Amino acid sequence: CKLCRSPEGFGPISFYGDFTQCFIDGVILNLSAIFMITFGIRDLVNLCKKKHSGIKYRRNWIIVSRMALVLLEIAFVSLASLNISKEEAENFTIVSQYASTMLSLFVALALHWIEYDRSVVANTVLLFYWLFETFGNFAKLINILIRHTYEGIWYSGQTGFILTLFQVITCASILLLEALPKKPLMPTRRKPNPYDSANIFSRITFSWMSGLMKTGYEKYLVEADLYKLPRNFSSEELSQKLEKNWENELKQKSNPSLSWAICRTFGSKMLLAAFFKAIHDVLAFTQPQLLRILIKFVTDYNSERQDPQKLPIVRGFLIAFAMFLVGFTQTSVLHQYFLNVFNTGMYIKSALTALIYQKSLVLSNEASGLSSTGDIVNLMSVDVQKLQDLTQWLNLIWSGPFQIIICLYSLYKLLGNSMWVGVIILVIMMPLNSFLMRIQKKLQKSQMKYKDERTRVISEILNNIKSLKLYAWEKPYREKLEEVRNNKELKNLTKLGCYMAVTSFQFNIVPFLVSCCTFAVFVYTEDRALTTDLVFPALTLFNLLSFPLMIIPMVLNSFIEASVSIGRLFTFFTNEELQPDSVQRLPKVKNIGDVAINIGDDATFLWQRKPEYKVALKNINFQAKKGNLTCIVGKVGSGKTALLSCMLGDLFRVKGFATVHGSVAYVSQVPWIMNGTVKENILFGHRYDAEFYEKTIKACALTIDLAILMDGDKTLVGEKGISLSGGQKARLSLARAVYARADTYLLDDPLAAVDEHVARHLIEHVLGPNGLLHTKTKVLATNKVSALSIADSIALLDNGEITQQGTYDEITKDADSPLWKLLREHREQGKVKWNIYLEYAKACNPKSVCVFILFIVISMFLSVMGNVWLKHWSEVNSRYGSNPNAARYLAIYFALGIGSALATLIQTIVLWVFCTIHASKYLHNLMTNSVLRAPMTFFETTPIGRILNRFSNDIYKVDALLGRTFSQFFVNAVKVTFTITVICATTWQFIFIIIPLSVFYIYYQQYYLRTSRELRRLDSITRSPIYSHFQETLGGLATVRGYSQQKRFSHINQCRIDNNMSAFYPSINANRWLAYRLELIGSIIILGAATLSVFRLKQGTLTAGMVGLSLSYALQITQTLNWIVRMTVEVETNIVSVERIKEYADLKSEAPLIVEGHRPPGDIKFNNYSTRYRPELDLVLKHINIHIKPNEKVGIVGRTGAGKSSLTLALFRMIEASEGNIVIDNIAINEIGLYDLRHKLSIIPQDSQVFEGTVRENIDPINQYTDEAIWRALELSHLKEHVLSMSNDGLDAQLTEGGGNLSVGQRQLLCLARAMLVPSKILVLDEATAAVDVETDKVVQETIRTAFKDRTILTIAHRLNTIMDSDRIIVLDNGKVAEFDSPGQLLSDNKSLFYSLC
Repeated sequence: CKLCRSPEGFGPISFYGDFTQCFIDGVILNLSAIFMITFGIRDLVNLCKKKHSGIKYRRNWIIVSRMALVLLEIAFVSLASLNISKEEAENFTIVSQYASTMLSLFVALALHWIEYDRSVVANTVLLFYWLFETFGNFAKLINILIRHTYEGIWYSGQTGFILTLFQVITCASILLLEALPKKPLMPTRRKPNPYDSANIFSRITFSWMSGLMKTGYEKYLVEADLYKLPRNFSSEELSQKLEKNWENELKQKSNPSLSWAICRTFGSKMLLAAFFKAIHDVLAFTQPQLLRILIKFVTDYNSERQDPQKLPIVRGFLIAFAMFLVGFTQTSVLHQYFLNVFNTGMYIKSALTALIYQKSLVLSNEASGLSSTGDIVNLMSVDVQKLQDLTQWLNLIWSGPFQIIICLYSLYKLLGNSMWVGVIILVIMMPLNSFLMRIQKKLQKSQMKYKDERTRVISEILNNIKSLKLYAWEKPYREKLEEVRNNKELKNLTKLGCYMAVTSFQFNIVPFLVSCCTFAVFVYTEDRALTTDLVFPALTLFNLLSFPLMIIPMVLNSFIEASVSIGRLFTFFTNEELQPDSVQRLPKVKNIGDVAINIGDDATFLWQRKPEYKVALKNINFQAKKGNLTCIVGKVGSGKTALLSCMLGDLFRVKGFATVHGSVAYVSQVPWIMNGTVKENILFGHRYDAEFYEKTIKACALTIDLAILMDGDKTLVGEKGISLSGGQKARLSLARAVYARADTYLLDDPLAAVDEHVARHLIEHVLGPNGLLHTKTKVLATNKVSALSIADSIALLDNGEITQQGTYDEITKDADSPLWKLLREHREQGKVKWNIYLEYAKACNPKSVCVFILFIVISMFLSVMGNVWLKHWSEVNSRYGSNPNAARYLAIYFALGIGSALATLIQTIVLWVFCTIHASKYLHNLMTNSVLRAPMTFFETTPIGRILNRFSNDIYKVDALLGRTFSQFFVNAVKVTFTITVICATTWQFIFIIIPLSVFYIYYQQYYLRTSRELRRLDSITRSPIYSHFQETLGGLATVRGYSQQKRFSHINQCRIDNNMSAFYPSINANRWLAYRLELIGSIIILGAATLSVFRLKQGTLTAGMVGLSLSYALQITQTLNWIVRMTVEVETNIVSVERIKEYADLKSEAPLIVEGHRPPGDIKFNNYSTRYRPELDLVLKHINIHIKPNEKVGIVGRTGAGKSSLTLALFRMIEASEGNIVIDNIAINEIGLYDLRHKLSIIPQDSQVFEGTVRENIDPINQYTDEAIWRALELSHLKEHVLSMSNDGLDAQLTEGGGNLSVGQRQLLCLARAMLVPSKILVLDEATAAVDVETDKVVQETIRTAFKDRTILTIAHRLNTIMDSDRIIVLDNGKVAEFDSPGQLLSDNKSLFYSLC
């Protein structure tokens, strides 16, 4: 039996809404006290036990004030015990309460002192103890006050009431004085994370993000602003933990399993997250039950009040407050669950992204080559990502069914057996919905495929725009591009939009249709009346049920993907190691020459065992002296690289002992270059020491290349090393080696890939005995006699066997065949660019967008009227005892629901067809109309990479994602507008709540809009360097172990991961901070709506339907608010795409293609002509006045830096005249249409180009030249046999794009074919210093005559050999000019500058 004495037993909830006095005293204030006893003593001992004396804080007013309040509340509890004894204190609960509370207060008395001395964070246990004291004592105050105001009598007397009021005041004051104060300590690198100092309420409410959010709002963020990771997130510690557990799995268990390794390491946090998810589920499904209880209460009370122990109107207020407490606790526990799952996600990425790299540095060479570099890079750019994203969804494998089981139970409970119709409809939809997910994916991948197609077309067009513009091929390739786009890509996009509208229709109908069918079957099978307390809680429960059944299949999909990824990682970590004993290693030897620096005792070295045991380097005796050069010789691929690798350890020793002394340096067969500064590729982590740095760089004979380089050694080796070339690279690698001053040098053809002059330079400064490195051993593999002359010892190997070994004299005496032969924006946060939104609304038809919004409004209006009709129907069914006109009411409800569904279908169709696709088409046509139409200055100044990004990455987003982002934003904005409208209509004085909440909501969504955008950008920036670093390390994996620098490289990877987590942890915690603020705003809206509804009830003018409807709507604000804020962040992140498109679309352009001065279908004369290659540059041509007659085969010469190259651009107006002009046979170019000029003239480019597809379009794409003429041109250039052999199609033969499918001279002949094919009255020629084969070169030099016997020829050429045949010569001098007859006449006058070379 209950061991208490009170009319209101332990029953937690009294007849009135609030807790029974026995529950408050017996359970709440007793458990708080017992919690405080246990955990408070635990913390007391812990703080005393953890450290004998910690860095103390100033005992400022704070500590003394909270101390005083503890004493005050102790006084009040003592006074309560004194006061209540007489008033039947035999009721055990009161005495238990005061005993426990007195003991608890003493323990807190102590613990505040101890925490203030010993702990930085305001202790968790005191914050929660005082939260429960304030809560319990507030419950007691409310209980007393309710009993007073209802039953007329104070159950603890006037004194007990006021004393409890003081207890509540003291508890609240002490709780705030605990949580709020910052704590005085009375005592560059990024400041410590606030998550370490945040007390438990700050951890719950993520208010420790408020400082970062303020900074992100006030200014742009950079890695100087992001706080360091909190303690335990360092990739090194995470990787060590996971690696210890993984090693335990590998060695202590017979069947190791990486999945259990990860569980053993990071399972505790996921289990806690699962607990919080369970509590969240329970709360999410109690809240609809409180809605049902509130509606049932309202109808009971209203019926009684119209027309003993009548219900109290305080139960309505307590139920509204219960709704608020459930909302608040739900959001707190939910975001703790999210915090823990994402912390485990970042752990698993950091722990694995580092452990993969540490494994990579240990992989055997065989295995590393077996795996593709791209594969292994994916192994942590995708596979580890899957594991990270698996954690987010891991807990739904049980919270999925768990959130379904209790939802089905609740629906059965309240709505009866008919529920099964709704469950059946959702289940039936699940296959269909998943099938549409597959179809959406298929169409989206097709869209990405066509995006890649268009990206390739744009890539060629932009890359060789110079030529394309030069021939005037702008319009034909524009037509090609727009054909591809319009037909293949946008038709696919309309298909995607149609099925997107279908999926939106399903998404909107199914939650409606479930409820409609369930109410139908309920009405037509159940004898009960469909009361308004059954309709609305059922509707909320179906809305909740939507999500688990929506998500579970996607969870299983992510689960199978994660399982495959764990499989890949497991096969990786088990991948074969290099054996650490392949070569034993010893320190350096102090002496010189005498000692063997490295040894091989008849040892054998297999490349691998298990993939293939058969191949090995044979049993070799080998030696190398200290302070000498030992050289290795032999044919290519015979084992030189293997021998060197052996002392590098990449080969697998099986027999004989091998040893090497001291630190080593390695130069690979191909010199590895790591992206970064050239100075960095020299230093390679070794400290900068000038007097040796410049000596070394000189010795490596590339100071000339530093002089050529724009920024010298400070120049950045381009992404993936594209900036340098092999000649520089070999020298640079050897420079790294020498600068290391390694105790040994293993050199695999360090000097073979460069000219003999450079080789001799390196020999005489580095390798020769006089060289700066004489005291350091060299084991140099090569065959060049110059190098061999330095060798103190040599060995020749064939097929993995050293044929002979000895010094140079012995090699000489051997008389062997080879032996004899050998011997962006400022960081002030400027407001959003509304003008770009207007531009987009103009790209979408500005009336189509309004039709879109109109149909969104109709959809949501018809959903609201669906619920209002449901309210009317339920009020009728409650007025009557049974369902009076099921057919009528249900049919109208179905009509309204299908009205909403059709409104949404029209919404999405109008969006995708009229609005978004129209804008995409318009913007792309505008952008291509501008870019291709832009002058050559644009392309010279701007990176082709970025210009191509605008077309591939950027306009794709405006195509596909911006439209849906706007649609989600407006759907949810209208949804919330109508939800607020419904709640206000139910309680007009809700406006005074929504306005303050609206201000707070704008405040938070704005802070988040700026800071989450910045942190997402900054995470994106910091992400890639991890993968790029990994791929370069894979490429250079040999050298890294070479120098024995795996330590530094591993540490660089760790600090490449920690940077990412510094960028990420704030991002996801930003999501948490926003979501907490918005879910608490939602909880306050629930409280406002429910309490104002109860007030209207007390006024007696509330009907249960109104409260049911208003709250059934207010419950889903909690999610629609957060979803609006996510969509507004996303739309700001995308609309910058339209900004980037517009910035190109309006580019200033060259003169019009066409103008009245047409060429009706020839000789030329310059007239004081001048121009500059760049508008800010000085004139490259000045006062040019040359006259050329119609047939003269003119050539031109000039200084290397002269405008000789720039002339051709100047003639075709690619660079516009500064003053003067060029006149043609009868007309001046400055008023000729550019297309007319450009194509009536003819040209062969400075360098040729290749387009994808057939040669027909590379000779005549516009097809204005007849097939017979094309065939004749192929004859004249005799490419004909070549194209016919390439494919039977001959002149229409297919051609591969971008590859080395053709040697230069044949491309030049194809260009000449274009030239002779076009009927032209001028023909300009060009040629540039390049690796042209002399054969095809002379073929060109003779066929150029055959092209036009009579046409004027402006032969630009760097090859005077090409120029000498010219009949007239122009000499250009940095804008100055001289003109002459043929070169013989020119040189007959003076010893010309060029004649000096000739």
